[PDB]
Amino acid sequence: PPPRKVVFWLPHQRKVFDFYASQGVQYFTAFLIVSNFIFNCAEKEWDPYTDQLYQGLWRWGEFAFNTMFLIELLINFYGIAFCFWRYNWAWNTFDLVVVAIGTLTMAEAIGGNFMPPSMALIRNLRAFRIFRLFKRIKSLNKIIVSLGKAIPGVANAFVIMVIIMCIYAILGVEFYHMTGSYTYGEEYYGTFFRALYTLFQVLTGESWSEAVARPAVFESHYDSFGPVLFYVSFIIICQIVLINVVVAVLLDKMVEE
Amino acid sequence: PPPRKVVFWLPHQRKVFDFYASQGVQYFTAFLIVSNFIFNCAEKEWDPYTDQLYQGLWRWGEFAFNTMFLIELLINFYGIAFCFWRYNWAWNTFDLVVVAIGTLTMAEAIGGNFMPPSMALIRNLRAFRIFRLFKRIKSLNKIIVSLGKAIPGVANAFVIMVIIMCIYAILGVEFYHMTGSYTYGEEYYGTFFRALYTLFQVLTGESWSEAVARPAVFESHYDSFGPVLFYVSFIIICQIVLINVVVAVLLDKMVEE
Amino acid sequence: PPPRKVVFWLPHQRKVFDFYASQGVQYFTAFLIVSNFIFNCAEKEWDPYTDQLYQGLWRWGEFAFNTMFLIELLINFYGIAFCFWRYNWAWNTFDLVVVAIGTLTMAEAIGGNFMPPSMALIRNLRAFRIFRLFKRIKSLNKIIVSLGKAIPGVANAFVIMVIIMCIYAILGVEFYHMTGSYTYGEEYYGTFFRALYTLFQVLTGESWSEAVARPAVFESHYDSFGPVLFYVSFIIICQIVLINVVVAVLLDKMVEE
Amino acid sequence: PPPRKVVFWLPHQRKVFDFYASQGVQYFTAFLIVSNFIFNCAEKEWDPYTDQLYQGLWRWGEFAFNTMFLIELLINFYGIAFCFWRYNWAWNTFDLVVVAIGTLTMAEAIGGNFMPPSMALIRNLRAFRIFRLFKRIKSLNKIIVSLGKAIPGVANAFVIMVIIMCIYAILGVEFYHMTGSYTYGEEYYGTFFRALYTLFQVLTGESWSEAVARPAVFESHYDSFGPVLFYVSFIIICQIVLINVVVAVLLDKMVEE
Ligand SMILES: CC(C)CCC[C@@H](C)[C@H]1CC[C@H]2[C@@H]3CC=C4C[C@@H](O)CC[C@]4(C)[C@H]3CC[C@]12C
Ligand SMILES: CC(C)CCC[C@@H](C)[C@H]1CC[C@H]2[C@@H]3CC=C4C[C@@H](O)CC[C@]4(C)[C@H]3CC[C@]12C
Ligand SMILES: CC(C)CCC[C@@H](C)[C@H]1CC[C@H]2[C@@H]3CC=C4C[C@@H](O)CC[C@]4(C)[C@H]3CC[C@]12C
Ligand SMILES: CC(C)CCC[C@@H](C)[C@H]1CC[C@H]2[C@@H]3CC=C4C[C@@H](O)CC[C@]4(C)[C@H]3CC[C@]12C
Ligand SMILES: CC(C)CCC[C@@H](C)[C@H]1CC[C@H]2[C@@H]3CC=C4C[C@@H](O)CC[C@]4(C)[C@H]3CC[C@]12C
Ligand SMILES: CC(C)CCC[C@@H](C)[C@H]1CC[C@H]2[C@@H]3CC=C4C[C@@H](O)CC[C@]4(C)[C@H]3CC[C@]12C
Ligand SMILES: CC(C)CCC[C@@H](C)[C@H]1CC[C@H]2[C@@H]3CC=C4C[C@@H](O)CC[C@]4(C)[C@H]3CC[C@]12C
Ligand SMILES: CC(C)CCC[C@@H](C)[C@H]1CC[C@H]2[C@@H]3CC=C4C[C@@H](O)CC[C@]4(C)[C@H]3CC[C@]12C
Ligand SMILES: CC(C)CCC[C@@H](C)[C@H]1CC[C@H]2[C@@H]3CC=C4C[C@@H](O)CC[C@]4(C)[C@H]3CC[C@]12C
Ligand SMILES: CC(C)CCC[C@@H](C)[C@H]1CC[C@H]2[C@@H]3CC=C4C[C@@H](O)CC[C@]4(C)[C@H]3CC[C@]12C
Repeated sequence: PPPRKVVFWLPHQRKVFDFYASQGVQYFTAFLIVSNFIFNCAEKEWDPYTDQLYQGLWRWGEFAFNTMFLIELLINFYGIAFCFWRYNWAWNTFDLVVVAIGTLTMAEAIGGNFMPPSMALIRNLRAFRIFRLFKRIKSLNKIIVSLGKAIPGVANAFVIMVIIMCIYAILGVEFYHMTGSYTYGEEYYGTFFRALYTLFQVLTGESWSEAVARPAVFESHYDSFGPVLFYVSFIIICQIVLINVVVAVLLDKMVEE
Repeated sequence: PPPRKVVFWLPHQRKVFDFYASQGVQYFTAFLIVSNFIFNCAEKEWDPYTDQLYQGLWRWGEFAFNTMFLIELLINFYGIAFCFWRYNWAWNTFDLVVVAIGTLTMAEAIGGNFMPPSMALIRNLRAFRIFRLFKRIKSLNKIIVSLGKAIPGVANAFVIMVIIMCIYAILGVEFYHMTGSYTYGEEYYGTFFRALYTLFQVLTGESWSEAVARPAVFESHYDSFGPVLFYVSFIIICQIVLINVVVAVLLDKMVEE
Repeated sequence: PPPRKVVFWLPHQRKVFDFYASQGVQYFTAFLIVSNFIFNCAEKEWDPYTDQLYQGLWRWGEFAFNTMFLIELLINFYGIAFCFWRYNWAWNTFDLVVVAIGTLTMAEAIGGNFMPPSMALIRNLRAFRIFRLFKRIKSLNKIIVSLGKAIPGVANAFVIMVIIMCIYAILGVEFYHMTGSYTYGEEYYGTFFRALYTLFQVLTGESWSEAVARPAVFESHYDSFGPVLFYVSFIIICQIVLINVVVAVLLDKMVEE
Repeated sequence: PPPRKVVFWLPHQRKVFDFYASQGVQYFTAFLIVSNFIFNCAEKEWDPYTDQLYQGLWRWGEFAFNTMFLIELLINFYGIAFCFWRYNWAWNTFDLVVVAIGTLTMAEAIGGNFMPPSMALIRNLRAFRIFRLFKRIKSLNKIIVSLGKAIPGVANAFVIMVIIMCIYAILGVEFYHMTGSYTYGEEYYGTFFRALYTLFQVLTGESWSEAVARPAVFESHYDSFGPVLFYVSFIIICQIVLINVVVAVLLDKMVEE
C-alpha cells in the first residue's frame, strides 16, 4: 500500500516508516508475536493454578513482551505521524487497543490495582495479540481476507438459520414443555432459551433420540409421531439444508476471491 | 417490480400504493415484524406456563400487533385495488393468510371460541409472520431466492435418498427384525417405520454400533458380518455420497445464482 | 434416443415400439413401479412377522405385480425384436434380471420350491425394482446420471481412503492390541479387521474418547500421548481431508455435468 | 517425463531404463506392492499376537518381498545411472528410503539385532510401501497430485484453526479450570493441553453438553451462561466456519486442477 495521506511533520519520518514496514521487521515482529503467544500457552500449561508457582516469571515475561510491543507501536506511529487513521487504520487501531490494555495491566500490576477486579476479564485479551500475526504472514492474511469478505453472506445465512431455530424453539415450548409431567419437558423445552439451546445441541449432533420415545410413537395409535416429525424436519431443514447453505456461501466467496 | 396489471379504480390509489412500497414503510414494517417475533419469544421465555401470569399482557399485545398488521394489509390492498393476484401475488397471499388467521384468533379470544379447540394448532402460526421479513431485508431475500431455486434439485436428491433409505428399511425389517429374540430387533427394526426411523437416526450420526455385536461378528465364523456390511454400506452410500449430493446441488445453485 | 440397430423382423414392431416408449406408458409404468414399492413397504410395516397374517394378500399381490411386469417386459422386447442388446442395453438388462428373479420366485411359490432355501436372499430383490423408476422420472434420472459419472472419481478417493485406513489399522493392531491386558485392546484393536472396523466407526463419529485415557496421557510423563497423536492424525487426515476430498470430487462432477 | 539429465555411463542403460518404465513393469510392480500390503494385513489379521504362530511364514514372506523390491530398486537405479536425483527424485528417494529400512530389518532379523530394540518403530514402515502404488495407478496419482497441491492452502487453514483452538484453550484454562472443585475442571480444562484436547474432541463432535450444567446456566441468575457462550461460539466459529474453510480450499484446488 502507498502512503498518500500521511504527510511528514517529523524529522526522520520517511526513514523510520519504511524501516518498520520492511519485511525484515515484519518477520521479526511476527517472531515476537508467536513467542508471546507461546509464552501465554506455556503459562497456562506449566502453571495454570491460581496460586502460581513461577509467578514472577510470567509477570516479568509479559512485562517485557508488552514493553517491546509498546516500543514497536511507538516506532510505527512515529513512522506515520501518530495519526493511525490515514495509513492502515484497522490494524493500527487493533494494535493500539491491545497495547493500551497491556500497558494498563502493567501499570496496575506493578503499582497497585487502580481498576476494579471484576474488570479482570480484559486481562485475558493478551491471547488475542496473536491475531496481529494474520497481518504479517501473507498465507494467513490471504485466508483471513477471504473469510472477512465471506462474512456478510455467512452472517445472513446464520441469521436465517437463527430465525428458523427460534421458530422451532417457540414451537417446542408450545408442545413439549409438559412431557414427563425436572422432567424432559420442563428441562429441555421448559422455556424459550432451554428450547433454543436444546435445538442448538441437536443441530450440532447431540442425539435427539431421547426426546422421542419409541413406545409412545409406534406402539400407541397413529396420532403421536409429532415429535418424530418435529425432529426430522428440524434436522433436514436446519442441519442439512441451512448448514450447507452456510457452506455454499463460504465456498462461493473462497473460490471467487 | 413495475405495476402493470393493477389498473386504478380507487380515488387515491397511485399515491397510497407508492407510499406503502417506499423503503421507509418497508423498514418500519420490518421493525414491526421483528418486534412481534421478539414478543412471541418473550412470551415463551418469560411466561411459558399453561396458566400464564401476565396473560392479559400477551393477549392485548398480540391483539395490538395483529390489528396493526390488519391495517397494514388494508393499506397494501387499497394500494393495488384489493386484487393481490396481479401484483406480488405470493407475498400478498401469505400476508392475507397470516392476517386472516390472526384476526380469527382475535375475534374468538375476545368474543368466545367459535371454532373447535383442537383447531388450536393454527394459533401457533403467529411465529411464521417473521417469514415476511425475508421480503424486506434484501440480504435475506437474496439467500431465500437462492434457496427457493435450489429447492427443486435438492428435493429430487432427497427423493433419491429417501428411496434408498426405504430400500434399507425393507431389508432391515426383513433381516434384523428377530435379533435379540422389546429386543433390539423388535424395537429398532420391528416394522418398516421403526426401521426407517432407525436408519434416519443412524444417517444423522446416532451410533449404529449397538446394532452390531462384535463377539457375534468377529468371534463367530466368517458368515455373520452381514450387519457390518449393512451399516457400512448404508453409511457410505446414504450419509457420505447422498448427503454430499444434496450439498452439491445446493452449492451449484447457490453459486450459479 | 434413436433406434438404429434394431431392424424390424416382427409384423407390428414399429407401432408397438413407439407405443411402449411413449411418455404415457412410461408414466403408467412409473405408477406401477411406485405402487409395487409401496406394496413391499406395506407388507414390511403392516405384516412383518415370519408367520404372516395376510399372507395370501402379499403372495397374490406380488404375483399380480410380477405378471404385469412380465407383460411389460414382453411388450418392450417385442418392441425391439427381443434383442435388448442394441437399444437400451443396460436398462433392458436390469429389467430382464428383475423380471427373471420375480418369475422364478412366482413359479416356485405356486408350484413347489425347486431351488434351495438358502437361495432365499434373492427373494429380497423385489425392493430393487424401484430403481427402474430412475429411468422414467427425468428429474431423478438427471441426478442418477450425474452420480454415475461422479462414481469413477469418487471410487478412487474411496480407495485412497481405504488404503489410508488400512495403514492405521495395521498400526493400531501393532500398538494398541495389548491395552487393558475382552480388554479394550483385544476387542477394539485385537486383529486387523477389528481395528479396521474401529477406525471406520471413529471415522463416522463414534467417540474415540474411550480409547484415550486422560490419566495415562497427561498425568503420566511426556511419553504416553501416542494414542492422542494416533486419533488426532486419523481424524484430521481421513475424516476432514479425505471425506472432503470425496465431497470435492462429487461437487466437481455434479456442477460440471 | 523425458530423461534429459541422466546421461548414459552404463553399457545397457537406455534399454533397461525404458524396460523398467514400461507400463507392463509398472503394473507388475503395482501387483507386488498390493500383494505385499495384503500380506501385511494378513499378518495382522490371522496372526496379530506377540508370540506369532506362523512366525516363520511372515519372516520369510517379507524377506522375499523385500529382496524383490531391492532387485527392483537396483533395476531402476541401473536404469538411470544410480543418480536418482536427476530423474524422478522424489519417488526414487521414497523407494530408496523404504528399501533401505527393509534391508536393514532383513539383515538384523537373520543375522542378529545390531540396532537398539526401541528403534523398532521403524519396523512398522513396511505398511507405507503401499504409497508407491499411488505412482503407478494414475487414477490414484491424479487424486494424490490434486491433494498435494491443495496441501499448502489447507495447511494454512489448519494453522488458522489451530490458533483459534489455542485461544479457546487459553480461555478455557483461565475460566473453567476450577469447576467441580479429578473434577470436570481439573480434568477437561486442567492445563493448556487438556483444554486443547477437550476442544479438539468437541470440534469433532464429542458432546460438550456435560460441560454446561443446565441448572447452573438457567436456574441461576442471568450471569452464568458464560460456558454456553464459550461452547456456542467455539462450535460456530471453528466447527462450522473454519472446517468449511478447509473444505472450501480443498474444493477450489480439486476443481481448479
Ligand atoms: C520461541 C520461544 C522463544 C518462545 C518463548 C518460550 C519460552 C520462553 C517459555 C515457554 C515455556 C516456558 C518454560 C516452560 C516452563 C518452565 C518450567 C519451570 O520449571 C521454569 C520456567 C520454565 C522453564 C519456562 C520458562 C519460559 C519458557 C521456556
Ligand atoms: C447460527 C445459529 C445456530 C445461531 C445459534 C443460536 C444461539 C444464539 C443460541 C443457541 C443457544 C442460545 C442460548 C441458550 C442459553 C442462554 C441462557 C439464557 O438465560 C441467556 C441466553 C442464552 C445465552 C441463549 C442465547 C442464544 C443462544 C446462544
Ligand atoms: C421452515 C418452515 C418450512 C418450518 C417447517 C414447516 C412447519 C409447518 C413444520 C415444522 C415442524 C412441524 C411440526 C412438528 C410436529 C408437530 C407436532 C404436532 O402436535 C402437530 C404437527 C406439528 C406442529 C408439525 C406441523 C408442521 C411443522 C410445524
Ligand atoms: C422493540 C422490540 C425490539 C421489543 C419487542 C416489543 C416489546 C413490547 C417486547 C420486547 C420484550 C418484551 C418484554 C419482556 C419482559 C417482559 C416480561 C414481564 O416481566 C413483563 C412484560 C415484558 C416487559 C415484555 C413486554 C413486551 C416486550 C417489552
Ligand atoms: C433423509 C430424508 C431426506 C428422508 C426423510 C425420511 C422420513 C420420511 C422418515 C424418517 C422417519 C420416518 C417416520 C418414522 C416414524 C413414523 C411413525 C409411523 O407410525 C408414522 C410415520 C412416521 C412419521 C415415519 C414417516 C417417514 C419418516 C419421517
Ligand atoms: C446400485 C447399488 C448402489 C445398490 C445399493 C447397494 C445396497 C442397496 C445393497 C446391495 C447389496 C446389499 C447387501 C447384500 C446382502 C447382504 C448380506 C445380508 O445378510 C446383510 C445385508 C447385505 C449386506 C446387503 C445390504 C444392502 C446391499 C448392500
Ligand atoms: C471409508 C470407506 C471408503 C472404506 C470402507 C472400509 C470397509 C471396507 C471396512 C470397514 C469395516 C471392515 C469390516 C470389519 C468387519 C469384518 C469382519 C471380518 O471378519 C470380515 C471382513 C469385515 C466385513 C470387514 C470388511 C472391510 C470393512 C467393511
Ligand atoms: C498419511 C501420511 C502422510 C501420514 C502418516 C501417518 C504417520 C506418519 C503418523 C500417523 C499416526 C502416527 C503414530 C501414532 C502414534 C504413535 C505411537 C507411538 O508409540 C509412536 C509414534 C506413533 C507411531 C505415531 C508416529 C507417526 C504416525 C504413524
Ligand atoms: C484442528 C487441528 C487442525 C489442530 C490440531 C490440534 C492438535 C495440535 C492438538 C489437539 C490435541 C493436542 C494434544 C493434547 C495432548 C497432548 C498431551 C501433552 O502432554 C503433549 C501434547 C499433546 C500431544 C497435544 C498436542 C497438540 C494437540 C495434538
Ligand atoms: C474469532 C473469534 C475468536 C472472535 C473472538 C471470540 C471471543 C471474543 C469470544 C469467544 C468466547 C467468548 C467468551 C466465552 C464466554 C465467556 C465467559 C464469561 O466469564 C465472560 C465472557 C466470555 C469470556 C466470552 C467473551 C467473548 C469470547 C471470548
